[PDB]
Amino acid sequence: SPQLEELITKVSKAHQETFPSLCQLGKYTTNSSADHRVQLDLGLWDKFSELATKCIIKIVEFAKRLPGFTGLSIADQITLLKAACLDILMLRICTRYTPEQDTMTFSDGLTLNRTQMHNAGFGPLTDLVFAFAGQLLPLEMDDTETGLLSAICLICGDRMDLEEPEKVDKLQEPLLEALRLYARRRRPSQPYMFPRMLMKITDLRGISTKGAERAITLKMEIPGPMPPLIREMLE
Ligand SMILES: CCCCCCCCCCCCO[C@H]1O[C@H](CO)[C@@H](O[C@H]2O[C@H](CO)[C@@H](O)[C@H](O)[C@H]2O)[C@H](O)[C@H]1O
Ligand SMILES: CC1(C)CCC(C)(C)c2cc(/C(=N/O)c3ccc4cc(C(=O)O)ccc4c3)ccc21
Repeated sequence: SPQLEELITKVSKAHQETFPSLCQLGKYTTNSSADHRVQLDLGLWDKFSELATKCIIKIVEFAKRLPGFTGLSIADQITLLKAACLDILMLRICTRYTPEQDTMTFSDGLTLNRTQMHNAGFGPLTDLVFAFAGQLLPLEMDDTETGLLSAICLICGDRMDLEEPEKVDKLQEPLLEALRLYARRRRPSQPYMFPRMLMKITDLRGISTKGAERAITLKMEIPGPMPPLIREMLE
């Protein structure tokens, strides 16, 4: 119980210090390809891919702040990050959804409308990602819950090629305990919030599967290779 409370605060702070909240960021816009969908706008892809690389690095930084993660083998650390990074990217961008304006906001404040998200690279995946974001809103998750859910997504023992899956399982246990404790304490009249949050992990895995399929077609549309940390994530 004191150790669990410290875990909650450590994970929450790790998330916040690697992921500014929508409220914190000074939004700015772009007028590129803003009113009609096109196969790909290469100026938007260049900016989007740069922001994706930066957030991958931030997710690695987050991961290394999770209690016990750096006690896993370096191979297992890398396997877990490769398996979960796109899931966590998807959760992160969808927490930055502003429904009144139909926009998502990146960590430098760049705020793209739905058509621009399409044109930056999401392409035919755009509306499914926005629908996931829309169905995240009624859970009204806070930053602590987003951070814990992210940690649960990452630290999971089912990933292929783990050396020490039991060790990974044991690290996940307190994160699950922490999320349930926190969520019920914050909103005791809404006891389905914890199971709803865990079911979002399945949704995220589905959308990340679709994102990996989109990466294959996108590669045929861009003038060079994808950035190297994106390629690490996709392998
Ligand atoms: C999921 C696919 C990835 C698989 C795992 C492999 C990725 C490994 C990433 C390690 C990143 C290297 O980290 C090293 O270089 C980064 C880039 O110059 C630095 O990153 C630093 O600057 C970045 C801006 O560029 C900031 O967002 C980081 O917060 C800051 O720490 C690190 O402080 C340094 O520790
Ligand atoms: C593999 C590749 C390149 C191509 C396929 C698609 C388009 C599905 C894709 C999507 C993402 C992505 N999906 O949400 C994402 C991107 C930037 C993000 C930036 C931030 C941020 O600044 O705080 C937060 C979340 C982000 C989340 C990343 C890579 C890719």
